[PDB]
Amino acid sequence: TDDFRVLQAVEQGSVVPTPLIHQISGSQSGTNRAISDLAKYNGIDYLALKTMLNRDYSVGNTIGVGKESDIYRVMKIHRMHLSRLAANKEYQFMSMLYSKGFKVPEPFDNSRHIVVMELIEGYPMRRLRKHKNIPKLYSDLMCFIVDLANSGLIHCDFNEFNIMICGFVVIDFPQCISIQHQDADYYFQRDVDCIRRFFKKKLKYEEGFGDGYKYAYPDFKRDVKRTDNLDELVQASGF
RNA sequence: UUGUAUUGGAAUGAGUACAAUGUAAAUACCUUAACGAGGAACAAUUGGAGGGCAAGUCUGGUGCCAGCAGCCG
RNA sequence: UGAAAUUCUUGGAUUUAUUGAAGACUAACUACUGCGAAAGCAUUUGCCAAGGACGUUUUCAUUAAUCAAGAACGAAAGUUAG
RNA sequence: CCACUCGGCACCUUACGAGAAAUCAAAGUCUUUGGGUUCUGGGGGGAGUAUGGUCGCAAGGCUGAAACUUAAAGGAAUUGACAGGGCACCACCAGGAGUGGAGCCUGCGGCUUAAUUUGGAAACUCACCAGGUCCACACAAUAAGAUUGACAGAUUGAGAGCUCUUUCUUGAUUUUGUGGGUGGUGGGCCGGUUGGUGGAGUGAUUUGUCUGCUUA
RNA sequence: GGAAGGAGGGGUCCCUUAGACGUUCUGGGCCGCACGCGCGCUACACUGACGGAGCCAGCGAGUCUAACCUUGGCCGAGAGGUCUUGGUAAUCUUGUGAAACUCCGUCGUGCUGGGGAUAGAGCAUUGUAAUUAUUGCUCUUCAACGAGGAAUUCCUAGUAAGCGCAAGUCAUCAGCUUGCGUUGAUUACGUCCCUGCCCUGUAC
RNA sequence: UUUGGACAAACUUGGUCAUUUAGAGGAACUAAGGUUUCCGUAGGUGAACCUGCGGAAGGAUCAUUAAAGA
Repeated sequence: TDDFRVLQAVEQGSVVPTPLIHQISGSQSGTNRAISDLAKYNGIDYLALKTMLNRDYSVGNTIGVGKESDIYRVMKIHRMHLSRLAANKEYQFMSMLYSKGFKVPEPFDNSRHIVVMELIEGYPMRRLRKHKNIPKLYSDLMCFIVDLANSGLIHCDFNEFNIMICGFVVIDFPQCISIQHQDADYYFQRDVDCIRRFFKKKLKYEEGFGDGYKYAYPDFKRDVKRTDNLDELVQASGF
């Protein structure tokens, strides 16, 4: 792949004149083997896959498609330059959280705006109706929010569209913000209120929280103690 | 009176040769009896046809390779 | 200083006043002005010797031009001794 | 202060002239080529390097190559690619109705399958799948009977006087082998923009097409 | 001031030929579905559902070539059937007596009398043929859904949105496309913040 | 055969310079980011990029200034 890898590595030397293909790249055979493979937005995609193909053993199958990224043991690919930046932020952000006790999918690798992660077994929370032990489950979703607030971060949309099924795992973190943000409490109470609505409406439910614990549910000025300042490792928002 | 293709008589030395001439003796030249043209097989080559620099938008092959190219290519 | 730190200071820093010492430099006036072979030369007064231009009804009478060899001077930095 | 004159540092005007041009009182009086005299260059690198000499306390100065390598390196002057200001509900602002969440209809991708054709489908449409019938020219043999048409009935998963039981009708319109294929065969016609004459320049360029004030 | 200080018209010489880039019949598929993306229809109820009564449009299209659009009488719970009739159409169907809507009652906030998917039994209509089921009617069955995250579409006046009708295709078959009318708001009358387009130093 | 003399080929042993060749043995040795731009001199960094003193443009000039009859 060295005839292709160098063909990409020379691309940083900057349009592109025809002579760049003759003297910018490195000869007999080399000036022909590029065509022998080359004969069989897009190129920075269709060929740029080659890095993983070498460094990474099944091509798998299609699974999902989205407005800004596409999804195919699971691989994630972003959508000419900035796409490589976004992928790097995501990879290190996830990696960081997983090194703590947080229940998020394990990252395995990242290259050239491509990321690879563990594939979750479960099913989406939004269609759960019959879990055998809802009282403990309520408690443990509440405690999860407290942990993040301790470490310094607030999820923006911690709700049933991004939890999968303590057996739950959290599958994405769009537009997270730091605990220092001026609106931190306003978003915090939304997450608590959103999770209360679900357990009341569908499950009828209404040290820990809820029944059997001496405090009903968390509150922003309680149990938040600036433990770890992970919001400085990734400058999420609000310095 | 000028071109393009079926047909007919004429002319001649390359070569061979009696002789004489030539020469110290010879060979050859000059002269000459006999012989010696119809794919007149008694068959002209050496370099070129992008430009410099006279002369091909012809037809088949090949794969930046084999090669061409004083220089630009 | 863009921001700041090292530093100096209640035995008084920075700032104010009256005096003194040392070494260097010569503002404004100063310009489409001057002098010198070039490098270069700017406070006052004195001494020493030189120079161009101008004026000339003075003197000599070709004594001249350019120049290998050879010779004097030559910013700043640099070398040796006080 | 006014007029004149010699010498000097400069300036403005002028071009018989000069030059590749920028420009030039000399960079003029040069193919119409000769006033006197000193020094230096001969495409770009290697290289102000190596070596010898000479000067200096030293740092260094002066003099000064070749092997080899390369098609350009260089001068002057023209034209001109890839911040502002304007516009729009396929942009926003103020808002309305929403879509995205549920059930179902429908289009595309993927999966599956013998096929799920290709990119207002029950037959036909139809292009897809399984299984059945039926159908040139040029040489050698053949015929007055080469061949053509037709009642009633019949054969398969899918059938008919182009097959078959029975047997009439008709006449050279043609039949069986063997030799290259030629073609109702594949790969002729449509759907904001410039010059003339004049001016400048050796040219490529330039003016016209503008300093200022208006409009989509 | 004033009806109005407008809206629209790049494409079409070579090779190969016996049943050869064929003819035709029966049956199947195009409708299969763990899933991904997108345009839609119906709802989550009281500004409502159900029952009775009131009662109003505009743009189309229709047979002799034969059988199109159908009034009126009779039968049937209904879908539907049957005997006649007008129109080659500003003339007849047709005042297309459309729906939302208005008035008087029942229901009482309970996945309820909201919502009607999935499914069983039976009766009809088109067609040569309805099985994997065109469509219609009757009784029974009674699912999700308690106003919807990140994202994202259209829109400045008889306009958005609500409601229905006609035509197209068409033996039958619409939740589709185009047009028409009925009821009829809120919020700007601006800007370059976001998205996007356009115009006016240097040999690069 | 022999004395002396002039002419004078050439020989031997040391020194020195140059060259040919066998030939060690080794070193080899080679191949396969700046942002004004510069000159001389001295110092510094692995490294263009840094610092002291003197010099050049081969670097893009807006605006304003005196006026005469006893």
